[PDB]
Amino acid sequence: MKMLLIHSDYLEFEAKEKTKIAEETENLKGKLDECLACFIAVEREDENNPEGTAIGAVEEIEKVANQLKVNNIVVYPYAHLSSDLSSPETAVKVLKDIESILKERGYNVLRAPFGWYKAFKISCKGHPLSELSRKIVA
Amino acid sequence: MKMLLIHSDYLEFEAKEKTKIAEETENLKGKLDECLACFIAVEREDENNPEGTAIGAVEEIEKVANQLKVNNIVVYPYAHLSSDLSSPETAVKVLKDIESILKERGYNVLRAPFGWYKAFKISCKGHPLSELSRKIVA
Ligand SMILES: C[C@@H](O)[C@H](N)C(=O)N[C@H]1[C@@H](O)[C@H](n2cnc3c(N)ncnc32)O[C@@H]1CO
Ligand SMILES: C[C@@H](O)[C@H](N)C(=O)N[C@H]1[C@@H](O)[C@H](n2cnc3c(N)ncnc32)O[C@@H]1CO
Repeated sequence: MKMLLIHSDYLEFEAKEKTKIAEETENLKGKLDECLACFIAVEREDENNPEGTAIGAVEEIEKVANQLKVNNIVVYPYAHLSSDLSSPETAVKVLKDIESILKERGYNVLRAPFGWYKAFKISCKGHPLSELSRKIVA
Repeated sequence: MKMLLIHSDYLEFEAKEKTKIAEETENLKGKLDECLACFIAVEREDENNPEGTAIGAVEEIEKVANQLKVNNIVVYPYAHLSSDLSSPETAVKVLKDIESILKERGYNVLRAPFGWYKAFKISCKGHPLSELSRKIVA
């Protein structure tokens, strides 16, 4: 897995158009103030263990989010972070599990729609730990 | 080289803190509207031909800018896109070259300062061609 964590003043998104692999979603729009925007590409290597990958992901998000003491998390699918991607079915599963585990761990979570073209607005805080990239293993 | 090209309503930035390799500059604050925000990671392979990499990158930016009829370009150093980076000195050279060549080809260019932690704000348009990733080889 590849992840970009952006410590943000806000993140808003608006689904605009479906791709062929668009997911049913219960929020085509969303806004979250002061958050860790986690842009995630679920990778082919992640298919070896999708459940372990979601745990590995939450573990790393916690590591950074505890270091910033942020409780607000956006799970934002972002395929462009990798050139060797997982299947859409597996990616959706991992992203949904990440949201589930984080919610279970008392985090405030917003998940952007998988497989939709989305307008978005983000403001990065710009401190030395405000943009971090992480490679994640199960 | 890895680039992510985002068709944006705006890109704004504010350099906040220096790193070890912060470039010396006056342009520490900036904004461009209706722009192609080009997040660029210069890679180890690019060291073999820095000028050629720059020319290749400009060619791809032009293809997208011409397809979307965009004239405003932001050159944004973004190491996060790649796990196999060139040296810092190589990276700034190539980024500076991309900026100078785009300028000589008639584009309005703003380059975000290299080696500074920066706050930034962006708004992605969200149409199907608004977020494109490209590998550049030279
Ligand atoms: C394009 C860009 O602007 C947009 N933001 C986009 O990335 N769209 C992707 C992801 O939301 C999702 N998707 C498919 N596979 C994956 C994967 N392995 N990991 C994460 N997302 C995936 O499906 C869309 C088309 O590939
Ligand atoms: C901090 C982070 O969130 C910020 N946004 C950042 O990416 N900072 C990078 C670039 O500005 C630049 N830089 C150094 N090497 C490279 C490279 N190979 N390619 C591109 N830029 C580089 O130097 C910084 C640290 O590597």
